Amino acid sequence: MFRLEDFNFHNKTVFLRVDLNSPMKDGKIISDARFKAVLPTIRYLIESGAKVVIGTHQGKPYSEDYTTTEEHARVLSELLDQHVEYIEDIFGRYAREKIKELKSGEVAILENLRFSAEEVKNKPIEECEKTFLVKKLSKVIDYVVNDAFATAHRSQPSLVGFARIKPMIMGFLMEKEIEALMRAYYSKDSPKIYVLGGAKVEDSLKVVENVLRRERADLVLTGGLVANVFTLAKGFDLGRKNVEFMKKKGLLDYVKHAEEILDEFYPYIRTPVDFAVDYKGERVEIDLLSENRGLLHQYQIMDIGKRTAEKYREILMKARIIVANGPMGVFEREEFAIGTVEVFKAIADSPAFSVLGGGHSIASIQKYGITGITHISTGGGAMLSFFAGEELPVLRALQISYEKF
Amino acid sequence: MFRLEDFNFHNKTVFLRVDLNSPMKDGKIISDARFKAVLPTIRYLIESGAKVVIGTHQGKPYSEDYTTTEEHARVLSELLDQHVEYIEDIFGRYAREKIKELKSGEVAILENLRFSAEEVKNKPIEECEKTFLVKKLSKVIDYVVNDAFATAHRSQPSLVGFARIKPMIMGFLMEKEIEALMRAYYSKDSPKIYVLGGAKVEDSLKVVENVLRRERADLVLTGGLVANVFTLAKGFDLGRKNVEFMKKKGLLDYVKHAEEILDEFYPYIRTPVDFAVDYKGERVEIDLLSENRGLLHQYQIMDIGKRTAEKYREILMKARIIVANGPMGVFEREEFAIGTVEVFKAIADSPAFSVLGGGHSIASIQKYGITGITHISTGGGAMLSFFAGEELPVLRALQISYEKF
Ligand SMILES: [Cl-]
Ligand SMILES: [Cl-]
Repeated sequence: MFRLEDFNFHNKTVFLRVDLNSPMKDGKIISDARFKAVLPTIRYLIESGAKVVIGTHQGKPYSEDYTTTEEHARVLSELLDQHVEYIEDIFGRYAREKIKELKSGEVAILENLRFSAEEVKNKPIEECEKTFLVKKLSKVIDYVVNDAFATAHRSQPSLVGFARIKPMIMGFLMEKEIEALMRAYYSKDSPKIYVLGGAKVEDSLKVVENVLRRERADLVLTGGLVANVFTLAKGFDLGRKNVEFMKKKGLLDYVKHAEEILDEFYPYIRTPVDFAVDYKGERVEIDLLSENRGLLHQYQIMDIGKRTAEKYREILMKARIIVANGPMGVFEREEFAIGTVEVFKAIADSPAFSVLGGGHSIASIQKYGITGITHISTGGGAMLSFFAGEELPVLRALQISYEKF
Repeated sequence: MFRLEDFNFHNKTVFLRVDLNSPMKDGKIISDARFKAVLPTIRYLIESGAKVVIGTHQGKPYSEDYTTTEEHARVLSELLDQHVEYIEDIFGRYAREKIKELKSGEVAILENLRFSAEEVKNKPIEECEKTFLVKKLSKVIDYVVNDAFATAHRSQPSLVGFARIKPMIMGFLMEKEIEALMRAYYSKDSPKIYVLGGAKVEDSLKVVENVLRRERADLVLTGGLVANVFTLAKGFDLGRKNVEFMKKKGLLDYVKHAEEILDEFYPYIRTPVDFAVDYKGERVEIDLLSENRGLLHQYQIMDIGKRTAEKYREILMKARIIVANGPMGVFEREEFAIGTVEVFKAIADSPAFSVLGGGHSIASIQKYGITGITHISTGGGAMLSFFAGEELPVLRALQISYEKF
């Protein structure tokens, strides 16, 4: 796989595909983490004298966080202290001309790539390379630098389509994401502890089964909805309020799979011994075995309890390898972030080689200044696909582009 | 619903949404029938001194007939004799500026609307009006003239999204289409004869069931795959190559539905009494009352027979209302077009109020010059939807727009 050092970018037009798809509120970006994660690659191309054309998606059609890339352009302008021109087009006449007018060291960003109908579809490289998006942009670019690890599990045209048409190179972020995850995945050491939270139940279950069956994990700790589903699968009654919540998310269509995984690896999976509910706005912790458990029928679980975090810490502090994804509870709400903060701090204090991902789901981490984690991935869905043992389309394309040029 | 005369388009900017989605061969237009169908509307707008911005889709993403609208610009230029400019954008910066620069009486065409990720989705008007396509285009246009009858059954942003934002008006084609079809459908006169051919079995069966159950048709004649399905459902076998061909496109999944319809309206459904088959490229007509009927277990049917045509026209001549859709056989093949050519002429001669539709499926009719048919619709799926008694999103949007402005 090509690396940034293998090419001379002076006066070369570079299509830099990154993932600046950021969490938003009222259409405003609420976390610039993904922007900071790509500054090194961007700075390298600028200093290298390349003409940088940035491309990113934001949300998906009809979604609340589906916006133009105008704000991304300003955010980028500020972090780089260099004007980043917002080109309101993707691959049409205007975009091509604006791209041609770029001088060495200058940077611009195209419109939300997902404004394009071809871009939103996941298709084989053979189909992506024939898209109008790829064919028309290919006429004005020399190389493609892909730093979009967070979208590495998608097979969309801007991501894999240029592979056989232009040399597609890994950015610095992509290279460090792959190196860290591969390192954790293939460790020969142990304990290898996995911590799965968040609401991506189906995908988290694919991870659980893969790492346990292939022995990449010695133990799996659970939080968030992942924990709720496994806890129900064990036989505990989480209450109507909570059962309906899971049901309303189709998450019950996975309780089945959860039970089957429990039947096969019961002793290698840990679930909360206590939870926190939203009792009239206040944080109230109940014990799964205590009587107050009745509270679960009317009040919703929002976080794991003090004793679970405590137990998880003990285990994590003795791990050699830690792979974590997603929050332990409703991380965005201060009163229900404790569980996540404690588990993440345990990961950070642990001497283990640690990797923590979650994408937008763990964006709130930027408020707790947690240090010590070896690698905080920009990936959420992408990370889950990787630890599930699924080939990432972007990585395959990178390999195909390398073997070709 | 508004009409072109309810407004003064002098120096007004009008977004003329038409359906110029044309049949193609290797990316080039092989039929301009849909272009001619909208000329009357374009001429009028020009004469009114309006700033005409044409919008059309072509194919769908990743399809073989998905192309830019640049050739459409040429074709349109010739037919109008007035050079139409191809604007390579939809609603972006370049698009808005090009539109602004239009003089009264000038015509331009935007890029294939389905290059837009928002445009390809069928969504409620409430969501369509909040799209970037509608929001951004609404700032540079005064009126929307919708002549896209062929796309009337779709609820995509360009078609229904402007409804509440700008007065949407029926062009001359949309109006002519709605009335002609509304006439036949509600006609209290008789005999009302329907002729259903083509390969859209599911959609055709919905029409049969609706018009017979709602007594809008006194008799139904069948051709193409629709005839096979019904004939086969009557218990008359059609060989192995054919039967397998049925399974090929899963047409045998509708035989059951065809049977239910037969068990309820058997006397009102006419199937062919003789077909024609292909043999290395040789038309061979067979009769159900005749002897030799074998190749069927290794070869495929491609048209009805002479006897069926005679009978069909015999009936068609006694009709007061005729609604036909699709070909009788493989219309694109010179040899296997006889059945179709014959039936269409019968419809033309009949003194009944006739309506023929099919869209791309009957494009070959441009090589036989058949006059007499009262109304040759540009619609195919749109026509079938209408006669199935389904509500057309574009008509409902045209009304909503009316009872607003
Ligand atoms: Cl996605
Ligand atoms: Cl369609």
